[PDB]
Amino acid sequence: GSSLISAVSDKLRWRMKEEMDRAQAELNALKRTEEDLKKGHQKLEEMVTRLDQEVAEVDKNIELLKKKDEELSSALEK
Amino acid sequence: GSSLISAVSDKLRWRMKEEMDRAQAELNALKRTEEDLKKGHQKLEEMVTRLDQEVAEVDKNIELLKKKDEELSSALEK
Amino acid sequence: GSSLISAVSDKLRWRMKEEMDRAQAELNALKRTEEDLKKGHQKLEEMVTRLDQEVAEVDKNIELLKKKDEELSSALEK
Amino acid sequence: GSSLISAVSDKLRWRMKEEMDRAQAELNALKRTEEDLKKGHQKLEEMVTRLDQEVAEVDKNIELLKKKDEELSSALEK
Ligand SMILES: [Cl-]
Ligand SMILES: [Cl-]
Ligand SMILES: [Cl-]
Ligand SMILES: [Cl-]
Ligand SMILES: [Cl-]
Ligand SMILES: [Cl-]
Repeated sequence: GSSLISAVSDKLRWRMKEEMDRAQAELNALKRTEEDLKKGHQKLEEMVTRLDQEVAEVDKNIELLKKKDEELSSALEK
Repeated sequence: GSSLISAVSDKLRWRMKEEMDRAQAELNALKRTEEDLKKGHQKLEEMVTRLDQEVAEVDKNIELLKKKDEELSSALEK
Repeated sequence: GSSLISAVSDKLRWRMKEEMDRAQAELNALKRTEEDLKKGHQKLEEMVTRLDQEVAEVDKNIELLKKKDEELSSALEK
Repeated sequence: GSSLISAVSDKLRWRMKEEMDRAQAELNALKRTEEDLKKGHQKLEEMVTRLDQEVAEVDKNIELLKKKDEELSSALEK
């Protein structure tokens, strides 16, 4: 006649399902957060590569202008 | 002149300042993303603890009702 | 004449490349951290899906055994 | 009596505890991953601040050496 074990066991099964649903929603939101992290890191990496190349380009520009000045200096009285 | 080396060098310094501002804005957005990540993990950990306790509680309920039934059975004719 | 502006400007250009190199190494390490994060979330999502299905399976098992008991009860004297 | 409903229900309660233990281990590993992520972002933010200050410092050196040159040019024949 007593259904206390069954009632308590049924409630827990119901709560287990509720928790699995909430965990899925949390995990779906975490997938969008992981996409934001990737995008953010990608933009930063693009910025870093670009600037590293821009520093090298300026180094070469000045090296070319110096070489040009050495060519000019050879025409001076010495 | 000639101001070519100086112009190229000034341009790079300018570009670097502009890029440091954009990197800071990307890093500010990434700190909010870190916060969403921590929060998500915390919610999942809370869910885990809660369910672990809920299972243990039902196991205890079951052991208590079983013990109670053994005491009830001691009143039966044997 | 005096080369103080050029020395200071050369030093900064050198530091800019040093920093771009270190930022790249930090970003490469962050790519492996984003991979560990995806993997962790995937394992959790797999666990959540599996358990959600396991709860539904038990619910159906119980439902079938309850239906079987109704059929058994129909054979009792009434 | 038949104990099939109870065996199936007991098995689910058992599996849930086992899975909660594995989820906790995954979440503990994800806490270290979140720490590596924070650390990486802080190092990048420190790099950004440092370089921004280094560029500003060179800009000020340049302006000071230019002011100094204006003062010494005032001593030239005009
Ligand atoms: Cl009865
Ligand atoms: Cl259960
Ligand atoms: Cl420079
Ligand atoms: Cl007894
Ligand atoms: Cl009937
Ligand atoms: Cl003057």
